[PDB]
Amino acid sequence: HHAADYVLYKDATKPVEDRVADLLGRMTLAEKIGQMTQIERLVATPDVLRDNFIGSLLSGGGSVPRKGATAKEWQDMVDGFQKACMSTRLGIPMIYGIDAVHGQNNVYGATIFPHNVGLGATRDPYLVKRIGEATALEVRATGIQYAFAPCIAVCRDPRWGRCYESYSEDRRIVQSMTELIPGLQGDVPKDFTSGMPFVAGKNKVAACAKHFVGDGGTVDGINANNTIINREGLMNIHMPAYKNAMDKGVSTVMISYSSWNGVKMHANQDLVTGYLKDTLKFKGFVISDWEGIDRITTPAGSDYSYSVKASILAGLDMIMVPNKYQQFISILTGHVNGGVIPMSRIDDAVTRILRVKFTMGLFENPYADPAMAEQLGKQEHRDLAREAARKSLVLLKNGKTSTDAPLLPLPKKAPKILVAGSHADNLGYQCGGWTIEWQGDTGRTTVGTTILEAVKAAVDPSTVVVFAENPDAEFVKSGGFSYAIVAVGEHPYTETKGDNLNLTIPEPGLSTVQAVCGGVRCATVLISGRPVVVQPLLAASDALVAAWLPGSEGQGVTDALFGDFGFTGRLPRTWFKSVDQLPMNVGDAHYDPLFRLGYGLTTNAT
Ligand SMILES: *[C@@H]1O[C@H](CO)[C@@H](O)[C@H](O)[C@H]1NC(C)=O
Ligand SMILES: *[C@@H]1O[C@H](CO)[C@@H](O)[C@H](O)[C@H]1NC(C)=O
Ligand SMILES: *[C@@H]1O[C@H](CO)[C@@H](O)[C@H](O)[C@H]1NC(C)=O
Ligand SMILES: OC[C@H]1O[C@@H](O)[C@H](F)[C@@H](O)[C@@H]1O
Repeated sequence: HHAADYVLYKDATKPVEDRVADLLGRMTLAEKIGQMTQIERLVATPDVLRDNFIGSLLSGGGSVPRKGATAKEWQDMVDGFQKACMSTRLGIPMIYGIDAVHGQNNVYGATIFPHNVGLGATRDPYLVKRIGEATALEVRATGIQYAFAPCIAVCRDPRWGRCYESYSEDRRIVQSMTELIPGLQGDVPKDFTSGMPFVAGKNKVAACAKHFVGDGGTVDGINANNTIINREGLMNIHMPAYKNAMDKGVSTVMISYSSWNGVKMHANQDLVTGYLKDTLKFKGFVISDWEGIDRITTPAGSDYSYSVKASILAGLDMIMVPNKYQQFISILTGHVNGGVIPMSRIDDAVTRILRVKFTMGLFENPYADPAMAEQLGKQEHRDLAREAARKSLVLLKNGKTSTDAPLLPLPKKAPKILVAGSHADNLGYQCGGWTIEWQGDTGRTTVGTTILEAVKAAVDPSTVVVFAENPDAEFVKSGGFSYAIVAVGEHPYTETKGDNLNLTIPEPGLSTVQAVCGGVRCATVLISGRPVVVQPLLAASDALVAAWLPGSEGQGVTDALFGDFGFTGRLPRTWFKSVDQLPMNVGDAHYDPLFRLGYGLTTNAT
């Protein structure tokens, strides 16, 4: 279809499948394995991208061009890498991925949304769609086309360090929140065939259902460990949301570090090829996790040859190396040249990768749009995160006896109030992990509103707001306070660092609650990624709110404290009485919760 130097794969009017086949039929082995290789920006250069025909780049947690970088600095970095890839013989654009898992969260000034557990408390899949939408805009603001989200793990033990990344211990809630997918990628058209990848265009991003499969089912919640459960329970608990994801066109699927009955997911052909691809009819690409093929062996990385063989034969398409690309490429080349991995396997991987790239428009818009930069941190997105933060809150107690005046909602006018605790004025703590750094961080790490700031923005001008982080009991009794808001809880964590067998909050936490509440009527705001031992905090407190990890918009918290909106959130997980009970889920026989799944007190707006 027309000029003398026409190449069908470069013709935007042709069907994706015809373009895929046209390009694939031209490619060398090197160009093919290149597509299959994803590297960290930290190791990427223009020569490395060109010479190794690299298919993808990522930023892992905290992998940024510099601290504080602007949206434009990110666009320019990504476009630099693209320009190198576009200069190869075939000019195949790279796809750049990132963990945008509660907003565009590695980026300074990005809207930071509540983490997933809190979103589950909302029971509002439309709200989660809208968060998808806004996250896609903020990702494309930085020139990035691919988000490693949603995590559709079904966390079955809150001792897991990634429990906050699971919407619920109930798979039906997880299923309902796969609406993140069409928010990120766009709605699929009415005809659509379940399992096909989809992205609407340059203002949307490819998504990633992760981590396949049973990541939330591991023994004692140990991260990346073994999930022991028969097929029927794998398929009833851990798998269903993957089928919802196929029905909504999710473009990619990332594999878990975890094992199922002792078989590493990254080496599981039966599940990745037999089930995901051949039964669910998934046609997008399957990506490993970070050195996930290295971790097939024990010790990790002790037979990289076998890691390559086992993963690629299992059905993985794209490998998140992410650093030792030269070794990956050489090993896989040798396996193909030796007949150990057939060309049909390579060609299937490359067909899928290319399918997603063409489908999403990447050959038509390889470069960033500078007019999108101003989407970062936009107020309309902050307003959405604020609504989500408010909706996520679960009111656990609102009075010590059933005859007390309900403490919440608090009045905005009072002569003097106290805001206290390690989490009252600490933006990093209220965002949790995967915020600016991989592990998150402490303090004013990004743009946002702390609980303290939100208080001061909410109250009547005559109300004097005193902050003390850790006041003693005399300070409070002498202070002339009408009431106090005290916020305490978990520190940021991510992945295996967050695995915790005791689930007791760090001190001082309880001691400040006790000191404050012993002097004046108090509302305690508990910031956590999961249920934690709570009976001592409850016994001290007039009211207590589970606020989860509500993100940058701390005014969502005070919107409910001061009665601008009623409390509506409901527990999306079981609250245990003791960690010796665990695992314990809505359903077992020994089901003896402190608060059952679905519990939450309400208030009315004033
Ligand atoms: C689970 O963790 C244990 C104890 O740390 C370790 O020895 C074992 O290899 C892990 N198993 C898997 C399958 O990851
Ligand atoms: C419980 O576990 C955590 C994290 O693994 C540890 O840091 C903490 O000190 C423990 N708490 C107690 C009271 O032993
Ligand atoms: C809130 O409004 C509901 C719905 O009408 C009402 O029945 C409930 O008891 C109210 N509670 C308070 C404290 O106003
Ligand atoms: O374990 C080290 C690395 O692990 C990944 O899961 C993160 F995304 C990285 O940025 C991090 O530094």
